[PDB]
Amino acid sequence: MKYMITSKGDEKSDLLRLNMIAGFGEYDMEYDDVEPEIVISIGGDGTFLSAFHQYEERLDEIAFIGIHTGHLGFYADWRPAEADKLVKLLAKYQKVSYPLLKTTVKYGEATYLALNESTVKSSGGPFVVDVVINDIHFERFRGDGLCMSTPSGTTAYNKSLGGALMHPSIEAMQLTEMASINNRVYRTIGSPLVFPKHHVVSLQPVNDKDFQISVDELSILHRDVQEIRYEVSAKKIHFARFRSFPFWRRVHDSFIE
Amino acid sequence: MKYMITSKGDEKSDLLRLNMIAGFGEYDMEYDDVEPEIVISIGGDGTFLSAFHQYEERLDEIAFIGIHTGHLGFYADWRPAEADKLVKLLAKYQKVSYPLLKTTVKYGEATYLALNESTVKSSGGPFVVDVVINDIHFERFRGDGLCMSTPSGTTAYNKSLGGALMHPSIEAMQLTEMASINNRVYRTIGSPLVFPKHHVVSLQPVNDKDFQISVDELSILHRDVQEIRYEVSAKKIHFARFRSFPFWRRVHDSFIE
Amino acid sequence: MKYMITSKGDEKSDLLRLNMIAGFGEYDMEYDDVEPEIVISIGGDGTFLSAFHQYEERLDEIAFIGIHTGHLGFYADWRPAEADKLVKLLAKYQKVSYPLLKTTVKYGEATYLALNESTVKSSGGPFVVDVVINDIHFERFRGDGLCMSTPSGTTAYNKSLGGALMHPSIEAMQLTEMASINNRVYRTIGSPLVFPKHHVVSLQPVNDKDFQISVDELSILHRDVQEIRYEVSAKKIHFARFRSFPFWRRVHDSFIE
Amino acid sequence: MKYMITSKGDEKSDLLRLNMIAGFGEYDMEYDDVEPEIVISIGGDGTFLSAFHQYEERLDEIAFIGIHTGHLGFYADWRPAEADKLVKLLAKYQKVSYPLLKTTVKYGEATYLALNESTVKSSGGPFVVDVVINDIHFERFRGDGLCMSTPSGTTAYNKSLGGALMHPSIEAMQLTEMASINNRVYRTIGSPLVFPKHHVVSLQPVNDKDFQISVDELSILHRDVQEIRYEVSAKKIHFARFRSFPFWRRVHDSFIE
Ligand SMILES: NC[C@H]1O[C@@H](n2cnc3c(N)ncnc32)[C@H](O)[C@@H]1O
Ligand SMILES: NC[C@H]1O[C@@H](n2cnc3c(N)ncnc32)[C@H](O)[C@@H]1O
Ligand SMILES: NC[C@H]1O[C@@H](n2cnc3c(N)ncnc32)[C@H](O)[C@@H]1O
Ligand SMILES: NC[C@H]1O[C@@H](n2cnc3c(N)ncnc32)[C@H](O)[C@@H]1O
Repeated sequence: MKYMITSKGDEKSDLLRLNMIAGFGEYDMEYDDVEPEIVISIGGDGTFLSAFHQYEERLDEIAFIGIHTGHLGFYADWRPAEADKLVKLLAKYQKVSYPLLKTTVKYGEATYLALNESTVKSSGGPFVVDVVINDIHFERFRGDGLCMSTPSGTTAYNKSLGGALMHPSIEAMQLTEMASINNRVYRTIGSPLVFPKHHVVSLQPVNDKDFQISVDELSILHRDVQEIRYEVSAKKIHFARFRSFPFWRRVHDSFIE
Repeated sequence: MKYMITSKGDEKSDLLRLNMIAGFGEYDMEYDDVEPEIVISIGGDGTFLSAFHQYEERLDEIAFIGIHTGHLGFYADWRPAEADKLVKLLAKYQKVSYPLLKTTVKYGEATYLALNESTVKSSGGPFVVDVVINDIHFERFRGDGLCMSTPSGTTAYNKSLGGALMHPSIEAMQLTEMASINNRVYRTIGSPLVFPKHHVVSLQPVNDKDFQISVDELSILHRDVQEIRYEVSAKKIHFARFRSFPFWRRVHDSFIE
Repeated sequence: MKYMITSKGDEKSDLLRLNMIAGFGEYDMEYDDVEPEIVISIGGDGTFLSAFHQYEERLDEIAFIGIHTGHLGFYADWRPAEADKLVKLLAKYQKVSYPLLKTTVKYGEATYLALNESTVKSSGGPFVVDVVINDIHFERFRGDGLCMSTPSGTTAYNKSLGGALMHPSIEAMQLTEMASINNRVYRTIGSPLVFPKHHVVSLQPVNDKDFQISVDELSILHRDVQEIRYEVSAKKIHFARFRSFPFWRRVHDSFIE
Repeated sequence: MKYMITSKGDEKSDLLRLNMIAGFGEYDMEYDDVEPEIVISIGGDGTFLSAFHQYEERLDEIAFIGIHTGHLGFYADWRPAEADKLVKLLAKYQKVSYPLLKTTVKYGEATYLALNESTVKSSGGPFVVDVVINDIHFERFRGDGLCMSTPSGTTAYNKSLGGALMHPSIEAMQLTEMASINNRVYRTIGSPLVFPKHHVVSLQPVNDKDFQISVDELSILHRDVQEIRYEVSAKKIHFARFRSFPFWRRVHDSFIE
């Protein structure tokens, strides 16, 4: 098949990349970074995220696989010394799909896909937005911001905000808070919220209408924002898996020992 | 159909019960607390939980409905003044099903069903158990205890422990911690964990083998425990719904205003 | 004595201000916003903070007092209807002093005073700084930022970050975290830290050297930062108190009912 | 001086004890476990706590020192290999004092001292008590229980409950919550509270009057309880220190690396 390889750009990763290409040359694998079926990322989860966003247009045609030159990542879960074993099995593997988050921003409209999360903060503060779930006004949020995470993203930013870790087989999204003000006056739920497919969470401005919005590593200031809509994407990311590496096992290795 | 009515036992609830029965007498509704198809609970969520456990043997034949004489509950979501409207619609409604938690306790075996959660604490402390997910040892927990919650239960005990609130349409279970010790020596994940169907969480003793185990309001001391197994039950609870009362709307009314 | 009055600037507060001045005219109270002994703030805690910073140069010569035209504040603790009673007692009161936080920023030096807190975030992220206590390297922080709060400030930003509320009679400062990354790799204490007088907390850059630093409402981007030093200030703020309004009672009224 | 030595009771500690005694025999140090001036604990913090409670009657006459045969403790901060160096310096050192917590229990009265904390839970639940600070009703607590920690105790149970770590030079006490219920109905402060000297926190029963009360390792069920009073003790514990081992350095070694 057609394949491409992105690299963290450090000496370690660039040289490992040139080796897999050479090993791939010993097969009928046409390198093609235009319309690849196999996308290999060498570096960290940050490198993988970039690889994902480079090709978010052809997710249903691509099977991703990540190699970590540094510490064990959640997407880059295969060790550098397994490279030669990878180049073989990719030539002759089953696919694993994770849910994605669809974010829509309306002005006075733009959509994005996130593998980890999409967050919202204010350009200077204070940050005030009304939270609306399925058209029902749920709360008015006062604080630093909000984070909407995918299943696979719960181990990332979501985790640092006190959110729960959920298995990627669960088609859902999770909203956590950032330093929410809670008075006898102002009131937020406090707890993280987990939404199923087809549930629409909408954030609506109260005073200011400029927000610092991010999707994964991308962080854009958006002006004249009228609404921000979160919902579990219809599109899914496909991973090529050559071995059994259980999510909970990945969680254990990352956080426990 | 056959129906039965349990009451919190206070003057308010007992008299509301006698009225619905009388109103039910004006129809072809045979009162039968042996094999009822309709189980009505009048009181609070505590009354409802009892009603559920009285008939956990015939869940697939019963449609539950709760009336709250006190404050708005999550299971007892219908106001007392709607009683007469209830007795009518029940005579001629669609069913809503929530996931349940199956708990298994092995000795040197007993199973239970929970509508809210099952917890584990130690009889005198210290509490130490090994946590095993799908046969893989995940962590060794040191602290006060652990809580495994259903979707509908996340608004209860789970919530006070920092757990996330998840929609009851999601077939899953959530594990939270109780005052976990975290040293450079001892290590727990800290974050709540959300498991999908068919995932098995097993708790295994390290030193002591006696534990205070609860399922909902039931709290039993269990001796010579070898293992405690948690997994999303195959059985589901069925609610009779005569109106639209969205879960998130119930959450808003309960915690926000 | 000499006195001055600042106002939130809304119709309510401006008119209450003109009334107290007039009532003050019936006494020997020279209005002087250059070298006042009595500084009265009418509005909210935000108005009070501004009043404090307008005169942070003569704290030992000023006795502050706040009136809240909106909701009960912690510094603006006196109701609008008590204005006439205030103008009287100020003419003929005991002083209450709260500890302040001294922040020092060195380049390749500037000091500030805070009544609530001083925070540090990164200009674009990621935020990485080494935390050094009394010259001993304590940890390397990875996350969104850090907050150092005064005793009276613990009810503010500090509170939303999970920090503890401490009585203002305690000469100390408290450091809380903002979404700290905690891996098997990266490690922070997680818990808030409370330092006594004469303890010096120093934040030192690791990669980037530009930080968004705030003291109370003031938020300045600082470039080429070498060090940020936190320590309990030698200066204290003085309040004029005409009645008994216990801190814990203020906390109760603000957060409980 | 007179001295005594308690041991964890394991082979390691018992043999280290017999060695220090022998080394002490080479000096004019009369072993006396009745009225010792020097109390040495060999084991862990648990052993030290026991040593403290064995002699809580003569705290102002005793200087404690702890040796850890296992992992680094906060009270047992001296390594086993430093034993011979200890026996020398104790013969010819300065004292360090930490604040203690005084707990009073009234019936229809008994006092205790705690080095770490005193907690309150219910015998079967539910746990409901009114919290009263300096005679002012602050809140009505609904949940699992409450914990009142000393400065040195904040690194213990207090820490697992989300409490802040405070320096032992600060004469104060800190109250944290255990799984508190927070509805639109029931309301607790949520945040930990830090009280200075002379502040009295009183817990008063609402329905049940039986509570599981602990002070450090001691856990007693108390019946017919009318009130539980917490306040910073007038008594302090005295440590013999032969080197400089900063509290924050102890915290770093224990939790960071
Ligand atoms: N490389 C981009 C990734 O960095 C993660 N991130 C950003 N801020 C974070 C934070 N404060 N804690 C944990 N993860 C964080 C966040 O998950 C984002 O997708
Ligand atoms: N009536 C029994 C119900 O009481 C709930 N519960 C017990 N302890 C709790 C607690 N500490 N916080 C919130 N909910 C709690 C818990 O959800 C259980 O199912
Ligand atoms: N008027 C300025 C004051 O606003 C407070 N503040 C800022 N962000 C906050 C936040 N996210 N939560 C609670 N308080 C906050 C913070 O205490 C600052 O001193
Ligand atoms: N040896 C007795 C000591 O054990 C500590 N402790 C009890 N439960 C704990 C817990 N759940 N987490 C951390 N520390 C705990 C608590 O500090 C007590 O003083």
